[PDB]
Amino acid sequence: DHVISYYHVASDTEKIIREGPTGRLEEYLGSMAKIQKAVEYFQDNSPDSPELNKVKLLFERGKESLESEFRSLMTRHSKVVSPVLLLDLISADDELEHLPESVLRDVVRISRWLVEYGRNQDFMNVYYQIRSSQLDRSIKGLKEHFRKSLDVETDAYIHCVSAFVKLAQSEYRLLMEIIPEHHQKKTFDSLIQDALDGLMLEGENIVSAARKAIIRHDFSTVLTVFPILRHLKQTKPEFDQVLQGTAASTKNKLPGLITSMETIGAKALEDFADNIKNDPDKEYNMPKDGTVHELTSNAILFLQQLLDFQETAGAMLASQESSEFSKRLLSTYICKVLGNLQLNLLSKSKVYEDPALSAIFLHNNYNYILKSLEKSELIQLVAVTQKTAERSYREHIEQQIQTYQRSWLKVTDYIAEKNLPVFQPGVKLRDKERQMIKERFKGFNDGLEELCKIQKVWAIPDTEQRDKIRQAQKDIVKETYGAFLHRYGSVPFTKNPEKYIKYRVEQVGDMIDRLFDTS
Repeated sequence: DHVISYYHVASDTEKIIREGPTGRLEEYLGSMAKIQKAVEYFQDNSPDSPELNKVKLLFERGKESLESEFRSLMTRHSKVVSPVLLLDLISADDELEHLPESVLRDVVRISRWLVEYGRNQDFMNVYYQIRSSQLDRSIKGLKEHFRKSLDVETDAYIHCVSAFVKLAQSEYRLLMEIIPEHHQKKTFDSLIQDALDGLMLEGENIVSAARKAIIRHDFSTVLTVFPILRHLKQTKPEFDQVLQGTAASTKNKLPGLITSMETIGAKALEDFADNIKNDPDKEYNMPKDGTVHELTSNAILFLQQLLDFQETAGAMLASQESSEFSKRLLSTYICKVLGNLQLNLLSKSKVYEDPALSAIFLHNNYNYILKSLEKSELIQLVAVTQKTAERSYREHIEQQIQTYQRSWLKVTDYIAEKNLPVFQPGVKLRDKERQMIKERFKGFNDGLEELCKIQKVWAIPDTEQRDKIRQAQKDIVKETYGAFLHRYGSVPFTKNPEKYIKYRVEQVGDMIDRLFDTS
């Protein structure tokens, strides 16, 4: 005769139902079941009656309390993951208690209950909103950690990207326990939106920073795009995995950033190729002493850095158009910068009025370059498309030296065979013979002094080359002058020897050795 017990359900359960389920979910659901038993009794035995409405409302109140309890439990227990813990999770690279085991049991229970007795799935939205907030916070917290402990920002961005992958993986597991099958993908997609957007936004700010650095012609704050781009491409496979099942507009976000990064990268290499090509070839930025030019050193360094990220650089250029393909493209690009550099130096060398200085300038810069493609693996990158490149630089260097040597012809022409009498008489120097000898000593002496005055400034940084050039010139000038001095210095041609014979063969060689050495 337990049919009378239904008419007491409402009074007996009002209290507990009103007090809420906190800390006693099972007990609460037992009362909810008692109430639902009354609802079924009255609906199937006394519809549209007062008792029926009263229990139906208590049930509705109970349902609302359970919804609130779901939120409150998630709010109170969803925590941000610590910076140190994130770094360890990454350092490890694994498959993490988000909620006390008791809280998890409850939220799962409430979720399953709301699923079959609830009118809507709004608690699911409440779920992805709380988890989303902590996910985003965990990632930004990791960033603030690095900035707390340049190469820093780049490092922090890299770990934040991998952190997002780990935590998104983490969330998916937890979501699977609480969210019903059919709503899992959607709810998860919504959950990761903010942390993901925050990751994409940060990536775009880095792209934007690069762009501005490029405009300021700063190409260092641009190489930091290479490590990042490389990481994004490396991580993409894990990204696609955790994002499978989400919207197309979600799976496309990472790729979007990658294209943005590759684009600002190509733009960086291209704008640099062109800067080198268009660098001012006017007097103002031309070393008065014809030594290595800043443009050469800058070009060389910048190319050294690319070695650190060949595949990244190669794939980058490639993507604006296979491993061998990007390799050749990279080589091509490198040769282009060099060709640009060499073509620019030529135009620059035309600034000097003295062709021998132009030659020295070209010698110093081609040498520097040819000795830089041997200090790094660059020559092996250039060789890919420029077989004989190394040989070519050597030949150009040699030719420039020969052009330099032309500056001495004005001096040596005075005492060369072609400027001397065919016969070497000795019967008695007649007035003409003597004037001829005078004329030649004076021409040689004036020329030697003139040249040494002008060329002492000139520089040849590579001491090894400076010595070979000096040597070569001494052998040449010493020999001719010696012969000349022996044959005509001995004979009596004037009552003023010191006036015409001013230098001993050795002394000439000393004047030569003092060349190309600022003091």
